[PDB]
Amino acid sequence: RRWFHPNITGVEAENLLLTRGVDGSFLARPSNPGDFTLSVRRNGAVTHIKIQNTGDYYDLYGGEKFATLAELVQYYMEHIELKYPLNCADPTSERWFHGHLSGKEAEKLLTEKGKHGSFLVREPGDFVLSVRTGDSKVTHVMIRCQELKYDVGGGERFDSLTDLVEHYKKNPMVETLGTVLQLKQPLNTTRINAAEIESRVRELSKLQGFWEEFETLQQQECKLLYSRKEGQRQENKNKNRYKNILPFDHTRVVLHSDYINANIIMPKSYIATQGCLQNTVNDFWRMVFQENSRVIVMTTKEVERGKSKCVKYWPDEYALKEYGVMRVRNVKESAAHDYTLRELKLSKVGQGNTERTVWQYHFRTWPDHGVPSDPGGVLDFLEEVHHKQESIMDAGPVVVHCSAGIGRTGTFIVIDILIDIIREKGVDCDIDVPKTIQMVRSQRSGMVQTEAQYRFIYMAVQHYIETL
Ligand SMILES: Cc1ccc(-c2cc(C(=O)O)c3c(-c4ccc(Br)cc4)n[nH]c3n2)cc1
Repeated sequence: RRWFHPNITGVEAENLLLTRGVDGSFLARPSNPGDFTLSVRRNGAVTHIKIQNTGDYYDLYGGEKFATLAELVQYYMEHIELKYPLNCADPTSERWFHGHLSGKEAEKLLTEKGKHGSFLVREPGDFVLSVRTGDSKVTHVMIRCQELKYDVGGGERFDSLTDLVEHYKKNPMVETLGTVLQLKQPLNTTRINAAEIESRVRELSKLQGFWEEFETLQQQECKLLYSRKEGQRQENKNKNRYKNILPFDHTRVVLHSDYINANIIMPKSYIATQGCLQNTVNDFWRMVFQENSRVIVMTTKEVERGKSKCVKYWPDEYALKEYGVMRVRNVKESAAHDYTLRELKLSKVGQGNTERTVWQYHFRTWPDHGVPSDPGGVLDFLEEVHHKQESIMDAGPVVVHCSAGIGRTGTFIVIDILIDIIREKGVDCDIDVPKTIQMVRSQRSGMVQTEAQYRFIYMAVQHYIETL
């Protein structure tokens, strides 16, 4: 993911491309903060293409809609031509990069938070590689910066700290008396005690800290390019709301004709899916039935800004409808402040004994762009959803959806995952927001789409602990 330059300007981007690149060279950078710019070289000139993400997907101007920036780049490199990634040397979005950090502070961190193989890189004008080894000690390796090249006092001179770190991860530096300086995993600084979330939110709100943590998580997306072949099949093309936002094959819900754009999320399980299309309503009810799901979480209006986000897949109040082999009666609608509850009865046509109640929780007040200013409404809604799921003996995974089923869906599921760890293990437990997002993202592409949702997840977890 070296093509992503987090701290450069358009002018700097143009100079890089016209001097260090050729025609077909490109890079992506953050813009209007929240937006992104694909800066490409074509015929000795630079084109700047806009990428928008209000929380649902990456929308490339003159292109398609994508689950991740890595996925957008992989597509255009396998299909203006995107030929040569212009590499970034800047290590700010690296998990191990701590910058302004002292030898005592680094030793504190490796001693408490660290285990064997834990390492970090901190900053005169030179850098330090601090490693923990044992079962233990901490070793400090000097990193000379000479003419914008990095070295450990001898051997190879690297173009960036990244190339240095990667090199010494594969071939570890061996101390004269046997000890191999293994770089096994970055120091896990994002793992915190739940009860101290407020202190971390304060530090993250300083000069922002939330932007560095999120982009460091975004940098790990290139490790999640799992196959999405079933979704690409000719027979399955129009079963997708967005042609390029597909389910991973290894986690997709298989229907026992077997396709739905949905994925099982294992942290109580979830099904992360898209908003129904006219032609997938019957596939949605087959899935709910088969999975034995008793709760559905809808986090979108049917129509937002004049565009259909999800078709009406449920009958009107008191009405009975058949959707293929599946039968649904809307028993009762209950309208709360932020949401509407719909009590549905699902059964197989021709089998009276298969009947079960499906509680549909429709959140109706989420803003068209961005996230709610306060998490109270979302938390209260999640609490009710949790209590319903809990009261139902042997219930299947909770179905969660919005439009593409990755942004608002991912956000709701992750909050639910974190507030659940707290429920079980109590206020004195460890929680790691990006480790949780990364674990959910390996089960469905681009789960949690923006920095605004990322910050909202932190605000949600903080507000839950405050009222505990
Ligand atoms: C100065 C400074 C600021 C922020 C960080 C930092 C550290 C980590 C980390 O590895 O603990 C991560 C992560 C993360 C965590 C686990 C997994 Br699996 C995937 C991503 N995401 N964002 C992060 N930011 C480090 C130094």
